[PDB]
Amino acid sequence: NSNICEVCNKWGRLFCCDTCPRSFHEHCHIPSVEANKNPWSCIFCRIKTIQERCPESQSGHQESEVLMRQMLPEEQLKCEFLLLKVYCDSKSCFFASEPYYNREGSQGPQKPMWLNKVKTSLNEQMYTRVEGFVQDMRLIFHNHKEFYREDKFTRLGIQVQDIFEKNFRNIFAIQETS
Ligand SMILES: [Zn+2]
Ligand SMILES: [Zn+2]
Ligand SMILES: [Zn+2]
Repeated sequence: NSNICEVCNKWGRLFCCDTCPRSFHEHCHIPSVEANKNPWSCIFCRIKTIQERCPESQSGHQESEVLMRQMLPEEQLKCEFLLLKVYCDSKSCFFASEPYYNREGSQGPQKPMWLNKVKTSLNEQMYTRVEGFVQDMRLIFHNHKEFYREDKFTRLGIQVQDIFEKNFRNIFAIQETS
């Protein structure tokens, strides 16, 4: 196994996957690394199994169909994995915890949103469709772009949204387009 967390790239108290060489801090893995279970398989491994069991699940899909899917166990997992792929980028730090808004010439968003809030919402099974999860993720970046206006810091929101969107297209096998 690797000697650093796959998500945050630090050493520490690491749990090792049994079916691949990745390792995780307990609360870096999503869902949080399960108490017992030997062997244990990480989210990466679980997602690869879904694909292998249903190879056709990689054929292209329309986003509108994906968003309307109910949050059954496989869709729950895919959203957890997509959330985790965002936290894998170090720039996710800016969007992880609850924000506050006091900048001359801007007003804060009507509906603040942050990664740890989405993480809790997933854990508590608060989303009934993929659309709920995707809307909250996209709201994070949209709030950031609107608030920061012409400050160059707006770019961090574009950057992390691009990581989200690429991974959304991969994980949910969205049909490729120009
Ligand atoms: Zn970690
Ligand atoms: Zn694994
Ligand atoms: Zn099949």
